Amino acid sequence: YISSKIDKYKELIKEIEKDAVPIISKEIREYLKFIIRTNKNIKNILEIGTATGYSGIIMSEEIQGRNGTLTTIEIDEDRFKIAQSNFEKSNLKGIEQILGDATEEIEKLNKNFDFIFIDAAKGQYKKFFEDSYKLLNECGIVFVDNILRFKTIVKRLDEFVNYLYENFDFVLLPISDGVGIIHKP
Amino acid sequence: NEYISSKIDKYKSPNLELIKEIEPIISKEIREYLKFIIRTNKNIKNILEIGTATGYSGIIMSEEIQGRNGTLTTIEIDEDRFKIAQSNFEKSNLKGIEQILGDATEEIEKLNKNFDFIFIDAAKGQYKKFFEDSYKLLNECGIVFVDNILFRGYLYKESPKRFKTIVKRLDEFVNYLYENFDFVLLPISDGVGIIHKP
Repeated sequence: YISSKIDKYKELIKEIEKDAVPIISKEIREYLKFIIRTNKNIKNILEIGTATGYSGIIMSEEIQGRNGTLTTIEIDEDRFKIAQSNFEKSNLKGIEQILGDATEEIEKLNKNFDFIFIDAAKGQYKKFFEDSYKLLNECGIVFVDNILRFKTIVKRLDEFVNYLYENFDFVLLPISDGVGIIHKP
Repeated sequence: NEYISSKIDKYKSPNLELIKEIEPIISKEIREYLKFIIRTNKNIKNILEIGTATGYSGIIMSEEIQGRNGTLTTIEIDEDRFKIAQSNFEKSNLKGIEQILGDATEEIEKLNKNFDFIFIDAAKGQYKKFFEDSYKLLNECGIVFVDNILFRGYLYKESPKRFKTIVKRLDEFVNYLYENFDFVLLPISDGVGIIHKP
């Protein structure tokens, strides 16, 4: 029902889709855009795992007005070059791409952010959360996607949800495959 | 999801105890989300609530604004629901609570007050009148929360023509917010519409 509405109401974006690699939901994308558009205080964004740059682009589009900057790190060199040629095509301003290891790069970033996108389906989410949460201004948001071999990935994911609830201002949302929002007081 | 609900039990049990004692009311998923939005926006100071009922949602949201000396205006049309709500607010000791007894189709436009946050239940009323009259009292950057926006729990057999009338209005209201407002649709519980005002 909701995707019918988003397609109904909510172009290079359309074609990064078809070539894709997994990308964010229509539902996540639209909520992402909402959160960022409606808090003019989100000026500086960190994204862990550029992938194809689809998520980086739809986040950066929203912050163009307030001259926001998007800092995004990606390990894979192929996905980097692809994301980099999409960022160029989008003509968006303020995008800082890094090709490296986020596990080492986050702490060596020596600046702060208002908003952090971590994808839990993808790599070392807790190490990124713990590293990057220190880099988050007051009143800042970490958005954690896909938060809700298999049986051991599900154990660690359940342990991460409990760990946030025990230590952070945290909501669990049943959007798409799970959205975990943490707010920093 | 029972999973989320199960996590709310372990970690987000209410600080007020009267709340657990009052627990049709909002989902526990809806309660924590509501609670979360209000807490993380220090600019949410005055709340408009259209549909007091037993006063459970009112306590829920008002508990998040005691720190700010925030207020809560809340309208209810049914005398009996009103008196229950008024008993519960008293037991709550929460400050800032203003109850209005009357019809929100008339009462909303009469308020000389401004609001940062409006709660409206699309499952119960003239929700579009409520939305258009109340949105005018909404400060810039304010939020309208429309609960039960994806609701489809209505007696179908008793009158299918009435069921299809109700749902068609809802659907045309979703379309209306999309075409005209900063709107987001969220599949939480029975459906949540959030409208931001610039």
